[PDB]
Amino acid sequence: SMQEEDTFRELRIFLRNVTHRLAIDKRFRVFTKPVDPDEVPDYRTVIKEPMDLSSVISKIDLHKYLTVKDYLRDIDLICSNALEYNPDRDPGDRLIRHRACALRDTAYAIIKEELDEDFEQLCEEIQESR
Ligand SMILES: O=C(c1ccco1)N1CCN(C(=O)C2CC2)CC1
Ligand SMILES: O=C(c1ccco1)N1CCN(C(=O)C2CC2)CC1
Repeated sequence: SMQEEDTFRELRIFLRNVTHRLAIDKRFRVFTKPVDPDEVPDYRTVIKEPMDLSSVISKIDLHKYLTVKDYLRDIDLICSNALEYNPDRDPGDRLIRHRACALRDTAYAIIKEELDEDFEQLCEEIQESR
């Protein structure tokens, strides 16, 4: 229905706003673009499904997310990739992991405060019906 297409349009507006607020935070600059294969040629041998905030924007506009649960799976993948590739005790790995955990926690906190639970439940029930 037109009413259901309006629901998914409102979801996309919400997701673009959250993603922009993450992408302008100086702590999260390292997560804004894909890892450069020329600088880190080993990255794509270890990390099987790369993800970053520019790719998340592209996926919103492709209509890949029908629920906020769909979106948070990709935020969780950005974080888990960083914890997997950078697991060591040295300061450079520890700084990346602290920033990855802060990206995940900040996304969840914005969504807890600003996403209505009944709006998310409506999105889930339309998705289930298709
Ligand atoms: O090895 C490097 C690197 C980049 C330039 C020179 O070395 N990196 C940084 C980028 N990496 C990430 O995991 C970023 C968190 C997304 C992988 C580690
Ligand atoms: O579906 C929702 C939601 C957000 C706002 C209204 O409904 N979310 C957030 C809360 N979630 C968590 O896993 C919490 C970290 C434990 C699951 C996805």
